[PDB]
Amino acid sequence: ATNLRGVMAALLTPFDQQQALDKASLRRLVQFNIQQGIDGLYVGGSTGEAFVQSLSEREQVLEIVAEEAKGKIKLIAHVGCVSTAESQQLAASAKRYGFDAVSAVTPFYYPFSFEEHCDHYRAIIDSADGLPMVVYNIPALSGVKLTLDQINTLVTLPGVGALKQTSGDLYQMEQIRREHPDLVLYNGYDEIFASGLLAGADGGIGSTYNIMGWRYQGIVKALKEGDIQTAQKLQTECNKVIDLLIKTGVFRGLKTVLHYMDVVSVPLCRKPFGPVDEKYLPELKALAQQLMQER
Amino acid sequence: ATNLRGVMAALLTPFDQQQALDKASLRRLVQFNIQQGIDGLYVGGSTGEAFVQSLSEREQVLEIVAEEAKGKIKLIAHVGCVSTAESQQLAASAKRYGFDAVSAVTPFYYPFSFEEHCDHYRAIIDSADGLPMVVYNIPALSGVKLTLDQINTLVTLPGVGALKQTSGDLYQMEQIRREHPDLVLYNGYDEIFASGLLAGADGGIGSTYNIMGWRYQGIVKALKEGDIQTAQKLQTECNKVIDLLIKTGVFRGLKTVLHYMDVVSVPLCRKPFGPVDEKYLPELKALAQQLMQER
Amino acid sequence: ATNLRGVMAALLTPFDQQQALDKASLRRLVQFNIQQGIDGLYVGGSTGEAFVQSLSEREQVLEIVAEEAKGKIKLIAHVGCVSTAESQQLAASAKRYGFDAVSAVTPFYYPFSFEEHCDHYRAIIDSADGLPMVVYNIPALSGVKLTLDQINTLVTLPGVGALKQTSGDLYQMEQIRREHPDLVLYNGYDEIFASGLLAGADGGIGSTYNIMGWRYQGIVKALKEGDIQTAQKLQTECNKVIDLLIKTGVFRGLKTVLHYMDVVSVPLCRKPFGPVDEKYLPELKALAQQLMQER
Amino acid sequence: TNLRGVMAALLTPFDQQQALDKASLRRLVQFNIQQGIDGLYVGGSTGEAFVQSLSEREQVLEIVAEEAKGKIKLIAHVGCVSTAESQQLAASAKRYGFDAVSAVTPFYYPFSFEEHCDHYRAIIDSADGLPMVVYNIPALSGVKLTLDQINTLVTLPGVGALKQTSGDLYQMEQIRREHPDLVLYNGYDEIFASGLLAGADGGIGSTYNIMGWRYQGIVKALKEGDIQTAQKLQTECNKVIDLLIKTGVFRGLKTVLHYMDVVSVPLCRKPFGPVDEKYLPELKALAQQLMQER
Repeated sequence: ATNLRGVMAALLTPFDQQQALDKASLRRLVQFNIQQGIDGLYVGGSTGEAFVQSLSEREQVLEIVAEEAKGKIKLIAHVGCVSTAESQQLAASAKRYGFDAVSAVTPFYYPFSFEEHCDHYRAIIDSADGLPMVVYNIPALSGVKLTLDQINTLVTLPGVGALKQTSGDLYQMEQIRREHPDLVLYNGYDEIFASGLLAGADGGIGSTYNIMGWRYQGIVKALKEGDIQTAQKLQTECNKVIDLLIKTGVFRGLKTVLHYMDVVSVPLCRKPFGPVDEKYLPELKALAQQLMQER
Repeated sequence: ATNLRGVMAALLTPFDQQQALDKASLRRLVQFNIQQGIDGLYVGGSTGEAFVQSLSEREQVLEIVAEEAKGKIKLIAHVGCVSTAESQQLAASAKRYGFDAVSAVTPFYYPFSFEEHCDHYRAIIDSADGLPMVVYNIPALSGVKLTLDQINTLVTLPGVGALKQTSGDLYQMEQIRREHPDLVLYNGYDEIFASGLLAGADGGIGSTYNIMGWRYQGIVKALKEGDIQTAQKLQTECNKVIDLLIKTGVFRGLKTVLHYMDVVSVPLCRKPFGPVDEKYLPELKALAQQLMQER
Repeated sequence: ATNLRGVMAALLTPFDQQQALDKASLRRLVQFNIQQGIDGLYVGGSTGEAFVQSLSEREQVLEIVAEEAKGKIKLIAHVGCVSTAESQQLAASAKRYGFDAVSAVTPFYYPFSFEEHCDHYRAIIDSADGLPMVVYNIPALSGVKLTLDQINTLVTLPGVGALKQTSGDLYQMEQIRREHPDLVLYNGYDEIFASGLLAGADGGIGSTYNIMGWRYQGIVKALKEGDIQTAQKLQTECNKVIDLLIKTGVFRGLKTVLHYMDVVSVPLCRKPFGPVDEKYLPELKALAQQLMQER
Repeated sequence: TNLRGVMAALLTPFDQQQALDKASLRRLVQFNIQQGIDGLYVGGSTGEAFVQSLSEREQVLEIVAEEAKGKIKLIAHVGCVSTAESQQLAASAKRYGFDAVSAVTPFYYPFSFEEHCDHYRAIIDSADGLPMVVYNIPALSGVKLTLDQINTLVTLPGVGALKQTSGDLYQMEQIRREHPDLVLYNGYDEIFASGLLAGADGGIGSTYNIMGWRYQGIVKALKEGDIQTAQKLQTECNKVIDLLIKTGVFRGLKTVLHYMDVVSVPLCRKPFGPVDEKYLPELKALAQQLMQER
């Protein structure tokens, strides 16, 4: 659990024209993130298109990322599946590969009781064989709505070392910080990062950090130095980008920017995601050029 | 020979004590359904625990069910995955095994545009090579809320032969029947089956048909003969059972009933589903005895 | 008719060009409903535009409708307001005017505990001085989402004699009938009337009954006689009308049809409701003619 | 001269028979002024307006103006579901000398967005020059507006501000980015510091009645770049809000105000019930702590 606090990018999974893993672009993207100063990578989560990959495909990505980055930056393996046994297989693999921590989204589609969710985390923690667990709360995508008391119980389970909080409820963010002063608490919605840190988060995990992670590190520094205006300006600039990416489709817009930066060979997401509408390419090319000039 | 209208059980997947497929119990369950007069089986859907199975495990179940039932009753293979490519693999297997139709839940977890959903169905229909597609609308589990205009577009795509409507909105059920007089329209919530037929459904697919399918066939017969009192009485009896299964957990309560009926050897669902609370066993054993006396 | 069961129109409130009550048109509408063979009127509910009327305006309508219909058909006074004291004033007026029952929507806007809801009903029942209470459950408009156990507690409060169930959940409709075999249970969504009766409602209250109440009485008779086909055909015709009224705006579309039927002098609703888009007048006039010819 | 600032959403004190307690209303207005509040928002949810008649709401507007006009800013929430009723209140607010009017999106019945716009235009007409504060509170009204709809509302002729009772701080930043000079009040007290950081330039809140100075302290701390002080103050506000949500907010606030010798009888109007007596020790202890701090 060596310090898990920080700004960590939710890594994308590059694919080739036939939708297979593009290993060389994966390695390039890991190195690009390290080069840009990110504190760590969250691998195999929503942003990595894990839910449109098989288990073996997810392991393959975890293995390659560890080869490229173990020892250089922190690595968190998102091993969550609806199935507990599948999540356990991935957690055992993350341990074999040398990750620093594992994480799992609350299992979705079928409704499960809170006790069932707790037992699922406990089983995954057991298979992780010592790697701390990062509980992942993302009600918008999972459809699982936890109460504060439920979140408190999950984060206090033996073996849990952090919470990735993908919720826009900043009253709840403050309540979680108040109940757990030492908890590693990652803000999950990039578009509210500055407000999330002010409410109590102490870092973040996000998809847009792959192209402008230094802006989020800039907001952490600005808030630490009491430079409110610089923090607001950086968040505003991040939000102009996020508005565009929500229009284009976020993962595919990010991959398109990284393709214009010569990091990702083919900017496609796996079906059923479609391609980026060509009407957005002028904006995406201009953003890539701007970000390359900036840093 | 090609009629998909009717009362079709959503098949459960029996597991052994190690959570692996119990083939002998799967075969016994297929035969049990055929013996109760079911019109067909919907295989590999929610009820079959498809979302906690691998693709190979799903194909294994499809293959075994076709060995046991092809030619005896209608067989619909639910081949839907979040991934379009995985769904295409299962659609081609369903055609090789001789299923009568395929079906796919709207892809979930990630938000997809309506056009993305339409292209996902078109791709699966291409891979089903002749087997009609049953569009599957289940907003409560998938999180995908389609408008009536969107449902109308989906059910008119070339190659779509039916709609499994797991919605309790019976105004929408009537509107779909009025716009598509010839559409095979399956009521998906067993607890409103009689009302759903009255609103316009011409059959149903449901999990509880595994243990009392003859009651739903009885409701169809009663409404056809104008016997409202018998239809209401049968629906009331089904709802007394559904109330219990919602308290126990539906799939595991059904597997438990089937275990007492000597069909399923071990009644467990896959983790994260937990076991049935022992406090409910008296009622489940009594229900198994009552249903056996009725059949 | 020594009970409250039946088909009761939710009465509209006609206004003149200045948006003040049009007494002559209100009397014509009450008589028009009686001529259709309606069993009663539900007055001062959503459909009478009560929530854009003052307490004295609501009282005025109650007084006039009792003058016109007391002793001819059943009269239920919806007296509900957010305030308990205001609801009590209208309940006392309804008793003085000779209504057969009072009714109150669950108080809305502010969240109230279930105990507070129960106390609100008890206080209104005290002021109603013997008139039975019709609990009114309409989650879509009120924002109040009651559980089945809470509905069961409300309908068994002392002095409660019926439930107006404006919910499209027909599983809950059947559960309420199963728990309360003798309860007067009105189906609230006109577009699912036939299915609501099949699920357990024993009558209905609806806005569209003002222009075609004989159709809903026809559905009750058809189901009683086991003529499923006629019930379905009548429900389909009602739903073709409801589809139109939802496009035009329901209260104003209904008022416009009644204007073409020579009942309502000026078909306006009160701001913020706007007027009917002129493009819909031909369809509304054609409908009035169709209904007048059908009678 | 502007409407930016920290404004308390005023409570309406009642006597034991649920009628307006005028003397307690006047004491509460002066108590807010003494706390350094910038203005009062009168006749909104917090004032129990939706369980008051039009005449009762006018009466409160009149008394508050008598007590505070010319001392602090006054915003009259005149919204009703009915447009004509809202117009009557707007005309009264102008007669009494309020600085602005405000109206919640009409609720209960679903209205089209054009109908909402026409409702605000009619109220603005009757307000006869007073600026309109659009009030977006989806959790209570049930009206869910898109960002484009909010942009259209805040740019209607005569609109001068938006009370944003939404915890979506991405939308808060988007509104600030689209309208740099808009008066934008944070509506959820428990996220005030984060709301100002996202773009709000003030706030309107029910809890300001008992600790308004803490919210002014957060505004000052952020302006001076003292993040830790802002966070510590928000944390203290949230420990209080956690309690008030357990006790019931309006009645808990009135009970604290009663222990502060401001409100004679702390009841809310039915259907609100009384404060569970198990919570009185905590409420009295809070009143004592606030008076000592203050």
